[PDB]
Amino acid sequence: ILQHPDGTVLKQLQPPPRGPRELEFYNMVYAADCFDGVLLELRKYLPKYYGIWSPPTAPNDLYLKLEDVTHKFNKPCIMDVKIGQKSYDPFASSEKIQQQVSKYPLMEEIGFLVLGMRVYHVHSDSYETENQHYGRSLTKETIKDGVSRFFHNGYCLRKDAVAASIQKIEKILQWFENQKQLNFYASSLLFVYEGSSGGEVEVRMIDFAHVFPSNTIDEGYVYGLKHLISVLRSILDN
Ligand SMILES: O=C(Nc1ccc(-c2onc3ccc(-c4nnn[nH]4)cc23)cc1)C1CC1
Repeated sequence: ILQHPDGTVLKQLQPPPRGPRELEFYNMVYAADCFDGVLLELRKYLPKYYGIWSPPTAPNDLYLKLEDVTHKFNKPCIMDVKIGQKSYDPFASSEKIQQQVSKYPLMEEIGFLVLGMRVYHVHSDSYETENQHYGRSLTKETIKDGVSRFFHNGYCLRKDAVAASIQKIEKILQWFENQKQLNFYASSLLFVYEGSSGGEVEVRMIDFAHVFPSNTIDEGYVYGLKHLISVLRSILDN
C-alpha cells in the first residue's frame, strides 16, 4: 500500500489470480451502468474506487487507485481485521487449505483474525505497532484483551470508538444479511479512529482477491461480524 498526498492509496495488484480477481471485483461493483441495488449499497462500505492505474512509462505495473480511508484523520489509529471462518476460497487445493488453516487454526472458532494495529499514545506522542504475529497469537481466552489494546491510548479506554465501531459494523452486517450473491474469503475490515473531534470512526471493507459469486448468505463472514460485535460489546463493560 502506497499512500499518495492526494488522499488516495495505490495498491499493487497481487500476482495472478489474486490481483486480477480484485480488479474485476472493483470493476463489477463500480460499473458505470450498474443499477444493482446490492452493489450500489456496497459501495458505501468499500474505499472509493478511482479505477486501474499504472505509471505513465510502465503499463505492465498494475495498481488499484483507492480512497485512503485514513486521510481525514490527524493521528489515525488503524486496525486491520481479517473476517470469516475460512481464509481459503472454494477452489483451493488441499495443500492451500492446510497452508491457510495452519496460518491461524482458530479462524473457524473465532471467525476473525487481527492482522495488525497501529495505536497512537498521547502521553508518549508515539505509535505502538502490532504485526501479524500478534493476532495469530490470540486465543479465545485472550481475544477480548487482544482487541481492547487497539482502543487504549495509554490513559483511557476509548469506549466512544468501540461503540462507534459496533454501530458501523452493524450496518455492514445488515448489508450481508440482505445479499446472497457474493461470498468473501480472506477479506478485511479496516478500523480507523482519531488518536488525537470525538467519536469519529471509519470501518471499511478491504482486500477482495478472494470474493466469489454465491447463491447463499456468507455465513462465515456473518459469524465473524457477529463475534467481533460481541467482543466489542463486552469491552464496553470494562
Ligand atoms: O501503517 C499504516 N497503514 C495503513 C494506512 C492506510 C491504509 C489504507 O487506507 N485506505 C485503504 C484502502 C484500501 C487498503 C487495502 N486494500 N487491500 N489491502 N489494503 C488499505 C488502505 C492501510 C494501512 C499507516 C502508516 C500509513
